Amino acid sequence: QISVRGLAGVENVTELKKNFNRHLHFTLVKDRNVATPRDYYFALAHTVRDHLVGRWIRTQQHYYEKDPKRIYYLSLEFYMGRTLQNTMVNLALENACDEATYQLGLDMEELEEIEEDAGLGNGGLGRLAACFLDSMATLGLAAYGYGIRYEFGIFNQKICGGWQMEEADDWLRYGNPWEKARPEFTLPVHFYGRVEHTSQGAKWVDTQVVLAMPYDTPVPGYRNNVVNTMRLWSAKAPNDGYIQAVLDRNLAENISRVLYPNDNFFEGKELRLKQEYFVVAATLQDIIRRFKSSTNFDAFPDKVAIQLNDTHPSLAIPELMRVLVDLERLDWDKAWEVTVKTCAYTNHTVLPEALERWPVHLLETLLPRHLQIIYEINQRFLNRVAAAFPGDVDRLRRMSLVEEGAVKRINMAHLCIAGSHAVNGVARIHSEILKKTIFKDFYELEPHKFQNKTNGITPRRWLVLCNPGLAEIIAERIGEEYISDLDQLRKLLSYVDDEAFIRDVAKVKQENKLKFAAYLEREYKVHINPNSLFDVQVKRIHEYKRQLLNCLHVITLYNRIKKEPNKFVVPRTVMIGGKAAPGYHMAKMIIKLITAIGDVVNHDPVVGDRLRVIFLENYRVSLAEKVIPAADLSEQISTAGTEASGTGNMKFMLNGALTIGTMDGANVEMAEEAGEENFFIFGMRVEDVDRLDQRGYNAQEYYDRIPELRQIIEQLSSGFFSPKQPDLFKDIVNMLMHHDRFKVFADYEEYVKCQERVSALYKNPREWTRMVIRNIATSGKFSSDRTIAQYAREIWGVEPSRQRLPA
Amino acid sequence: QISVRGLAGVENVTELKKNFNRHLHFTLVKDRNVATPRDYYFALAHTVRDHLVGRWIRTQQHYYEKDPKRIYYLSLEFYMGRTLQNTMVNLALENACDEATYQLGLDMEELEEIEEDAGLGNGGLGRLAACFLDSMATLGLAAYGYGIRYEFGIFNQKICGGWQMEEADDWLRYGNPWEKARPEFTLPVHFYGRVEHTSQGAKWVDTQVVLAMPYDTPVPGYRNNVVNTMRLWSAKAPNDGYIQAVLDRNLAENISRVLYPNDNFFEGKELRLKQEYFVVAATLQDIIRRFKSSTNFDAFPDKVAIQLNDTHPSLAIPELMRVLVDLERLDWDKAWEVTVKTCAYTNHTVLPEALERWPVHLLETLLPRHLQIIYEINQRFLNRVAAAFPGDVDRLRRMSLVEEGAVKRINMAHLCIAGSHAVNGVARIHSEILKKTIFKDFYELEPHKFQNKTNGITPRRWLVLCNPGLAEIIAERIGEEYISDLDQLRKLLSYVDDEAFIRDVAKVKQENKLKFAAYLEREYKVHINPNSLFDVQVKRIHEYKRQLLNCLHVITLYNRIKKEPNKFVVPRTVMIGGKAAPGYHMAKMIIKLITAIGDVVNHDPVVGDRLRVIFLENYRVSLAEKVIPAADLSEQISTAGTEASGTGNMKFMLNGALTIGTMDGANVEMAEEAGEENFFIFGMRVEDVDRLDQRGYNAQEYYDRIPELRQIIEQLSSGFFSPKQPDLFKDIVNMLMHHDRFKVFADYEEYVKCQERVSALYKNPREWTRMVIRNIATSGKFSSDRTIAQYAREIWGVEPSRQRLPA
Ligand SMILES: CC(C)c1ccc(/C=C/C(=O)N[C@@H]2O[C@H](CO)[C@@H](O)[C@H](O)[C@H]2O)cc1
Ligand SMILES: CC(C)c1ccc(/C=C/C(=O)N[C@@H]2O[C@H](CO)[C@@H](O)[C@H](O)[C@H]2O)cc1
Repeated sequence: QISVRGLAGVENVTELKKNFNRHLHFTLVKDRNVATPRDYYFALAHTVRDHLVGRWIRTQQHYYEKDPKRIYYLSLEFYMGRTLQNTMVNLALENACDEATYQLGLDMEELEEIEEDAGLGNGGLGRLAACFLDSMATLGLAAYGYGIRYEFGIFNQKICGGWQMEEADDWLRYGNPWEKARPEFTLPVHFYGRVEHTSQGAKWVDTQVVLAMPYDTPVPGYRNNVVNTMRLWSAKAPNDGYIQAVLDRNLAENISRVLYPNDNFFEGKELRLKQEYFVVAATLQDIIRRFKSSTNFDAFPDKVAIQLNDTHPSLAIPELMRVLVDLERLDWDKAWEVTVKTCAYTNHTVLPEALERWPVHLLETLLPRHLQIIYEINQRFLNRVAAAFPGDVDRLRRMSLVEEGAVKRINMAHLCIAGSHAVNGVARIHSEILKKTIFKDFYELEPHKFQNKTNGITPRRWLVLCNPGLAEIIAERIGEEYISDLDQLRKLLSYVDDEAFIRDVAKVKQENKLKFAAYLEREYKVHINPNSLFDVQVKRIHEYKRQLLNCLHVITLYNRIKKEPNKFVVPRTVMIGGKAAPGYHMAKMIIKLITAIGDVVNHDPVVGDRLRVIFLENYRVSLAEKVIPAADLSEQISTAGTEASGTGNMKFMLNGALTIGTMDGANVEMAEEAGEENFFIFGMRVEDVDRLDQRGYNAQEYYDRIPELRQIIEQLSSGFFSPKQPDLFKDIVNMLMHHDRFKVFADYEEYVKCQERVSALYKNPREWTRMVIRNIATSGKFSSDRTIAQYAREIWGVEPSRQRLPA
Repeated sequence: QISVRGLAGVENVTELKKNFNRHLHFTLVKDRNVATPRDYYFALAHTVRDHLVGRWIRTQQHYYEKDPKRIYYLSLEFYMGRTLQNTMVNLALENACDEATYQLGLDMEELEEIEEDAGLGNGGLGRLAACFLDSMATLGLAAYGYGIRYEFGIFNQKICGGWQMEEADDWLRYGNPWEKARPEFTLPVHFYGRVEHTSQGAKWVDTQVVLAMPYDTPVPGYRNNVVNTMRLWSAKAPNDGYIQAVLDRNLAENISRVLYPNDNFFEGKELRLKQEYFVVAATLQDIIRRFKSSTNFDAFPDKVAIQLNDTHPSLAIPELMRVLVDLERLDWDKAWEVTVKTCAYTNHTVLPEALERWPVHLLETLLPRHLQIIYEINQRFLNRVAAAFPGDVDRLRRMSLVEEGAVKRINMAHLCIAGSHAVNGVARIHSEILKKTIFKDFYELEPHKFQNKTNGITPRRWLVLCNPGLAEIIAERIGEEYISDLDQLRKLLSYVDDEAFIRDVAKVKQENKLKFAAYLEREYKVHINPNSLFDVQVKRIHEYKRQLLNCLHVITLYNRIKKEPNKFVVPRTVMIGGKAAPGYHMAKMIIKLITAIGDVVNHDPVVGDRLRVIFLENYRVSLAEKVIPAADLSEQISTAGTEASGTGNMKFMLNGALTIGTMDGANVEMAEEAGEENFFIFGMRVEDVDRLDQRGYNAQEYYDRIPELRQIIEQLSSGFFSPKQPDLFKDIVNMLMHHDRFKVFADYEEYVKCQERVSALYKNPREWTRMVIRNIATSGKFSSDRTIAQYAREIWGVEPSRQRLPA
């Protein structure tokens, strides 16, 4: 149908059809009369997967012959989503399969909806890992993603009475056709035990063994026949009264059972630490095994790069030391040199309560040898600090890996900076904040380590896959090359005054909204006006992201309509979606608030279809792929200085929404690229927030000067939104007035006024769409291909490559 | 090479080769340069499995069209062993695959050795279930095996210091290519809760739900293109603080985790009861679903037969009642009629401590509604007893389902007799003992229910598969038809005086022994004389099977050699193998005794290679397939009246060993079929054992009159076989002298004298082999095909059929 989806040749369609029917028969053990749509999905999945394996096998063969430097991306989170459509897109099979399935009397889009999300992540950090794998494959780097194969990913969110309920994400129930188990590459991981000292050095003994079993998942590059690997570890008990012994195997295997759903607040849970060492221990043995079969570890940094996705795999540093010192018998100073040259650390975390600070007593019991190595690293590091800043005893305690207090803690961020040759933030403003405030001491010691690598998203998933309409009309003007070189989108600037393009861009948006409005009714029984402005905020629920600020605006719009019912206002559908961490009470209250507002606003006949407030249930990658193309307004309204980068922001920009947001994270670079006039900026900058802290933030002040705000607080306090439970939202009002770290009231006025200007622009469709084109045309910088190319050149020391491997 | 293995056509060999290479590439994701032998096995396995599915699909289709009566075989144990060779044999693919693998430069026999045993059973009862499935498929019956998919089958036995160590049988580690998961046929099973009474009857409420997920395994008939199903259930938790909730899913899923390894002694363990209801509950919903889609349950017994393999699935009876009464609203008397007409019960158990007697308090908590139904069944049953035997109050308490005492118990055997239209023993003598003693009262009430169905073994696995040499030389004389009609073996009688046949039969035995003697050295580092008599006892270790009696003979032979070193004796290799239940102390001592005897006898230079005592480690189906063809002497020496039937006895007879044994179980029928002169019978009959009990068994009497026996006991007591621990075997001597339920000393003299006559016959090879031919020629009755044909005609009311389905 559309040209970016590839050719549908007679030969290929014929071949896909018999391979489909073969798998239905031999692999699924069904015939057409008993097969369900799930069976049809699996047959299609197995058919598409057959096209990968040849490429997968010769890609790994290729890396053995040529022996290039290998990139290892260590993360506890890989938020992959669905794999079927992505694989088809990257192999140029999308039309052929659509034609093939159509000729068997099936709708492919219906079969794609049956595939479970691989939700092995929480949000931004996990999804960045997925975009990176796609981009690394596309740029021909010999790159492996390493992580944990959780049996249960992020929980499925269900709303019940406006409250979030969590149920288990049993994503492997029906099987995963994409993974290949490799039980033959199983490796021991050690826990507990104690340290024995001998003449021939230290020895870790009396350990409990857990087995790490790898599962390989293919990662296809975009039309280059490169297929990289993602290797995920699964926990297995070794095989050495009787009944209970066998049942107790579960304790060892619990290590890979479930993803920790907490992305706001650090908790020193033993099981979480086991997960972190597990991934690190098995991965490093795998790395070394591959290096040895290419004794001279001088070359190790020329053949290996290890990227740490935050501090979650920080133990890679002392583990590498342990192996090099205890098992390989290198002297300390030489092992340390190899380690620093090998490792690099990316920070994603601003807020102090999110930083990993492990209690020493935990490391003592579980990883006694790693504690010793950490103490030794700290001592040699602080000696360098003393020598460079003699007398500065304050600097010593601040820079120490060991934090003293009631309970001693290891600061894993300090460990990472010390043992890595490079540390980077994920947006320019974030990288500056790291140098100016939280790692200032470390920056003064080793200024050369600190870099910036502004985040990006993959245009394959986040344009071609989720928005074929938009991808096609762009292709008609400028061709196909933009898909792996997103800077080419700039050529769309010369079409900003083209009447036909303006009409087509606006039509694609209108189609996407119509399709999404129908998804809402069929799957969730809610009706919305498709001619309203689609105002969307989707992301994990945290106070710093300020979903509450959105709520305040929503209530303001409602109150103005009730005050002057017969005045014209731009109709809006306001959609808010996202998961709250299970133990985060305030986040759970905010979700309840949003549904409570919906209960009042959506059933007021004076309002009509001029305002709707919908909470998007179970926000996840596959939902983002649907709602993002349908959005008009992207809400990126975090308190300045709190959102390290953001990545959702970039998804919306690439898909034809305008952004209302603060000068935070990548927003700054987004406005810079598009021009500030094509961006709805508002609120305090970083410097303003700092000025407010010195004086002291008094919320009452804003309550006293702003009557519209006073009315909203009084409605919340007195039960306007909770008639049966008048004091339901007392914690929210109380936090907003006395304990608001994120200064919601301080931005309220500028926010509400900026929102009026959005509505004004939306009243003139032509000028809205022209501003949209200017955003889409300048979104090129935010491709993960650019990001990875900078990591490659400036951190890993490998050159990218767009060239095809033989098919 | 040999003709019974089928044709190796050019077309077929070519086809198997490309399908092999296809699976290696697409399914395993390997190439020839990295593939291990395990990868090669899996490719072969997947190739052979492709030939099954077409037949599997049209077999199930066939049963839907024609709608024949369905046989459901419920067992907690299916001892299947390996599937690859069996499937090849039954599909006539054995030579073709051998030729195909040879042309790819692989040895098929080496690949067969990589397949894990499916050890989902303990011994006789579990293996009988497997033989029955094979025979049911071969006779064209619409038959389904239903059971539990244990993650861990019977433990792998390792000897360490002569002591048994158990380690977990992780048979699914590498995957099972034979099973097809059917997550779409998942069913709820209920536990706990309570009973509510209403106007519309009883209701079971507040239950915990566990999900039962079926896995289907194909069961191919012998060259008839019938492929039946074995459906095994797996436990799954439903999907409805957070971390722990997810980890606690393991508790529900523990139901299908491990096979209870205890086959001697009943233990009222809750988890075991859950296993029993789990299999019964999910299976009966599946049966009913299939019946309803063929409201009139009058026809239920004309379309369904449920066979209970011992009392382990006894709860099928009250569960069927529950469904019929509570959910379908049939009146009690009509539901009861359908239940009795549907169910049938096979007893495998003589010893009282092996009978299931569940504590009432357990049933109360776990299955409250089933307790009520059982009480009601008991009351209506005892009313019939009272009415037929008025005044006999003793009969009432004896026949009751409820046993009174300190703790009340339900007697599941009494439940089964009451709710089944047929009860059978597994050998004629066993079936008579059930009528004369343990179920005498029940026999007097309902004489028509009690039948005999003498056991059998499948000649496919137990001759053609494990003994191709012997199968071939038989085929040369009489043709191929004997393989599915074993009575034809009688035609070998006219070759008892044939010189060439005698030479060939004796040569096959000698080849089998040479092959097995080499297996011992390569895999276990033990050398043996292949010209010795191969004296073999393999079976689970129990006092009633009297491995100790064997030990006493072994020590006697040793002592006679030490006494007159230069006299000639027939050389023997004595092999004893089998597992002991983990908590069975005496069984563990006996294994230690056997290795202790080996430590003395195998390292005495005066003995030479005239006597060897080897303990066969990890006895299991695939080991039985190797050792049985190599045996000369089969030891079946249970105290008369204790071994219900035995089935190993039949395996040895079919494979050219002579039997030394008591008149117990199927031995009686084996001697009858071959003639008593062609059988080494010895010891007390059932009547003699009973005479001894009345007088009282005094072991000291035998110790006083038999000097050779006194010497053996004194050697045991004083530490002759345990120099470092002089009193190691005190429990054994003490049991033998004061607490021997099984009267080992009482048969010693006849046993030792009978063993001398065996040695005498073995000195004349020609006459040994002629006696062997007379055994093999009369082993036809002991085919499971005959057994199943009798179950079919006399219990299930279906006619067998040897006719082929279309290929
Ligand atoms: C509790 C602790 C172990 C923890 C676990 C997960 C997280 C997750 C952090 C995360 O997702 N950070 C986001 O990373 C994105 C990619 O760099 C950024 O766009 C986003 O601004 C940042 O919040 C944080 C702390
Ligand atoms: C502990 C209780 C639940 C229990 C569990 C398993 C068993 C196993 C019994 C068994 O294997 N019996 C054997 O059945 C064979 C086939 O009928 C007979 O040949 C054999 O003589 C009999 O012991 C017994 C009791």
